[PDB]
Amino acid sequence: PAVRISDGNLIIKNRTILTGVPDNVITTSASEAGPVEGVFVGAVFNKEESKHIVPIGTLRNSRFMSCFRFKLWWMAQRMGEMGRDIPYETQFLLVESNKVYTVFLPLIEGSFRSCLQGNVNDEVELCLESGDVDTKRSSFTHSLYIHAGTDPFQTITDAIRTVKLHLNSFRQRHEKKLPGIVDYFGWCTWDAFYQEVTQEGVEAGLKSLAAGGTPPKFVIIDDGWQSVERDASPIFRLTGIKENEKFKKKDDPNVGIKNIVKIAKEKHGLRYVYVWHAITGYWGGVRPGEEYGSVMKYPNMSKGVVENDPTWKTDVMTLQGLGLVSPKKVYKFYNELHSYLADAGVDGVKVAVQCVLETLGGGLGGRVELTRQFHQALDSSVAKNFPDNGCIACMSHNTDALYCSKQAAVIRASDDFYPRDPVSHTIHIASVAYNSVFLGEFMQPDWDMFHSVHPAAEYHASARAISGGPLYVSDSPGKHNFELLRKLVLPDGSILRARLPGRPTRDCLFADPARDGVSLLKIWNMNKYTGVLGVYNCQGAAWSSTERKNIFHQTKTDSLTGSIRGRDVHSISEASTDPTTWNGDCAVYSQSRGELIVMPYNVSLPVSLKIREHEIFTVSPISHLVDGVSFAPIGLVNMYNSGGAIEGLRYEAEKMKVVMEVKGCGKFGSYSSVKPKRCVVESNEIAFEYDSSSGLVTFELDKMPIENKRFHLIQVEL
Ligand SMILES: OC[C@H]1O[C@H](OC[C@@H]2O[C@H](O[C@]3(CO)O[C@H](CO)[C@H](O)[C@@H]3O)[C@H](O)[C@@H](O)[C@@H]2O)[C@@H](O)[C@H](O)[C@@H]1O
Repeated sequence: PAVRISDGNLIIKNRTILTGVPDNVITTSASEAGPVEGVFVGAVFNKEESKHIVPIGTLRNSRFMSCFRFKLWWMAQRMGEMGRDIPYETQFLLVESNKVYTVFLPLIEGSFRSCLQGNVNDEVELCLESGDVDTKRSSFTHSLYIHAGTDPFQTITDAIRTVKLHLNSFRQRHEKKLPGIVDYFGWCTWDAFYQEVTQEGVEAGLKSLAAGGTPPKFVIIDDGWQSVERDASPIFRLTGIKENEKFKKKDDPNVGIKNIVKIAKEKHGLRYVYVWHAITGYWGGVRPGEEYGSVMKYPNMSKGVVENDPTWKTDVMTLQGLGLVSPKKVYKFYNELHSYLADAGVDGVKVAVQCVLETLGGGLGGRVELTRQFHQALDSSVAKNFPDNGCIACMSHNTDALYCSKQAAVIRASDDFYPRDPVSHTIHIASVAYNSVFLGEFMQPDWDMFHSVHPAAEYHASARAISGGPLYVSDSPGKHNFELLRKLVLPDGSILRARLPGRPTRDCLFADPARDGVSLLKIWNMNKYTGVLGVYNCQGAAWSSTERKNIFHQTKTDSLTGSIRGRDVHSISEASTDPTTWNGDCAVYSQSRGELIVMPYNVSLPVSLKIREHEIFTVSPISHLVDGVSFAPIGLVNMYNSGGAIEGLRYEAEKMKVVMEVKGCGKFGSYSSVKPKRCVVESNEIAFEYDSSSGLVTFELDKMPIENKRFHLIQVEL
């Protein structure tokens, strides 16, 4: 077929990937769909137990990259050559045999959830768990899926499709409705006030940002608005669905969060208002009580999580427990909550603490069946009450939840932005890129909030710009960098969102740019008519396998050199108006240096960077109109994702004309191999500059497109 087991070996296009597959491991190419290009894998065991480890075979001398849970809530990256290097809790694994790429998807099957892990003998072990000592099983047929192909990202997509067609319990990213917040700049209260947020806090924040010319059009009222109590650092539990004191106008206390929602929308011009809540109500769940059938439960410890995060064994939540709402009443709980919120004008929720459900499998059906039931009810309640699909999933990097991700369309792709922890910044940019390789198959990644005023602001902000996801800050009011923010946000609060999850280049997939001391991390994305490439140095910090937390670690040179090729933007062909006849030549524009460079296909351009430095490049395919006349739009050169502005593009070779639809305002740049005769913006000739040495054509779009008539129409005549 292409992937087979014969002898005791796993073979993929005649390369031996695994040796010593034990005889009880069985393959099958049947879903109901039904023949299938890769292979499903499970095993038969002697006894009917609620857990199994089972070697799959022995990995040696094949580069792999993995996404593995280093906390319960979150994944990050790990590269190796050998089985022993594969961490506990590995949820996805990609393997390069050297040309050919292979993906391993441990899956949910019935009431069980797989992940991978390695042992010291270099075996890849599958780990099946029901997370409920009463749900037990002896055989498994479809608990890992393996599939190969020649394009690493296409390989991943095809494999997720195939898993989707087996399970029918989720939708791929591209098939879900994104909520409208992804198109606008936002503000999150969380880093501004933490749990001490108030409604006066909210207003001040929306005011200062609008003052500086970059207005948020959404806001996330983060953890802090809910009514909660300790029992009587002890844990808080939800006492009501309605807002605490800080969100009732100080005058008519019967008016609640409706007040701040109105202030934000009518007074400060926001389109969307989102609020935070745990999947379980609050951190300690809901106060035990017959209303929602709430009952104290204690997180069960699974071996792999505890192995990577030892501190989870003594977390507030583990030791003090949570009031878990009953599955029978969980819809009721979310509907009552969300109906209150929505009928107050709230458009969406940011749903945190999602992974706990896996630990509360209790006597309730297990990790998979309880995660399902809660997610089914959350969705129903979201589709009823926030029907722009206003769900942001946070702290949910388990396959329990990803494989029943049917509706929700936006996922935080890492652990939090930490303004005060200097260790975190490089790790953030790496965890976000690597997890988006796999998380972006399901939901649109969210690179999380950041500070415009921070030593690492431009580092974080460039990443946000090229992430594909919502762009927001969590600034405290008045502490803003609007020179910075205008590179991301147009006068009306819109952004230049790229189309895909921001991901590492083919080049970077198997080299760990946090740990190897040698490579720069290159992130790629696409717009309609350009690509875009971020280059970062994210070296010298990472999750330690020994210390089991984020540490700094030693780094040899200060400055690393890599290189950039147009083809590093993996899908750059899609931006060409004529892919059949395109030679591969790209206009590359260094957004930070201000320089335009023509890059023939093949040709490299070196890039040097110290730790925490970055460079963003817009990559536009060059169109050859006639011999000597070549063109490629850049977009808005003083914005990070400059190419996000070009909504339309057409070449008229017969008349020597480029016609463009450009959104936004500010300086517009293009590469032209000859000086233009004219540039025209809405039927009016305009002033432009040309640098004959580089090709750079430049003029000013002075104002936002007028109307109600969304784009500037620009003709360039050559
Ligand atoms: O609480 C609001 C915040 O929750 C989401 O997750 C934060 C999570 O909490 C843990 O971080 C710490 C540990 O003490 O708890 C608070 C956050 O409540 C601190 O900021 C600490 O860093 C945990 O270690 C984290 O891994 C976890 O992400 C977060 O996604 C949202 O930002 C939300 O505002």
